[PDB]
Amino acid sequence: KIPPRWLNCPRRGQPVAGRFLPLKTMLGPRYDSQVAEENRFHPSMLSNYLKSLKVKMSLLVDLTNTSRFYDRNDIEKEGIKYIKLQCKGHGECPTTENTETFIRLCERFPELIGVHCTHGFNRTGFLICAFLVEKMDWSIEAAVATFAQARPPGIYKGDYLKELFRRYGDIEEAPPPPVLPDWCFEDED
Ligand SMILES: [Mg+2]
Repeated sequence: KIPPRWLNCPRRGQPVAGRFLPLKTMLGPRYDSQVAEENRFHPSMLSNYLKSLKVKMSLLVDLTNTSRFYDRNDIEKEGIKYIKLQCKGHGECPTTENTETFIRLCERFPELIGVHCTHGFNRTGFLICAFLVEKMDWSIEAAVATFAQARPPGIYKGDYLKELFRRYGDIEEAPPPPVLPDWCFEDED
């Protein structure tokens, strides 16, 4: 079954720090019977969009911990490096080891780096913000606020925002999660 709350979720955010492109997961043709034409997001749609702008993606980081959504060969056949980066499960935010893995990988790679989880907000924003602070010397306040504007409403799990502030700023200054837009729950019933 297609993931819940995916049909209404924007396919991509604006690029962050001129380097990262936040995305929801693509869904290959295997799901076309569950997804109307106007809502599809096959891997070909992403590479065709980049080609239309004469932009290359150097690497696509998949944070979903699954191979059921789409075929990684649809990305690699276009010359984009593909990495499946396993993140801590059980709803927990990425560990320090996961953030180090992410940083080690992205620092080797102008071209964009695509980053996606299932929906493109929490694991995706967490790792992008961690990279911006540890490698690009941004403040965590700036990283979180920029991700929220680029991919609204940004990270929305309160524990993720608190853990970023614990690692990189003052935990007492962590913002509460944003109020969510009405599209988030259109499919609940
Ligand atoms: Mg195919």
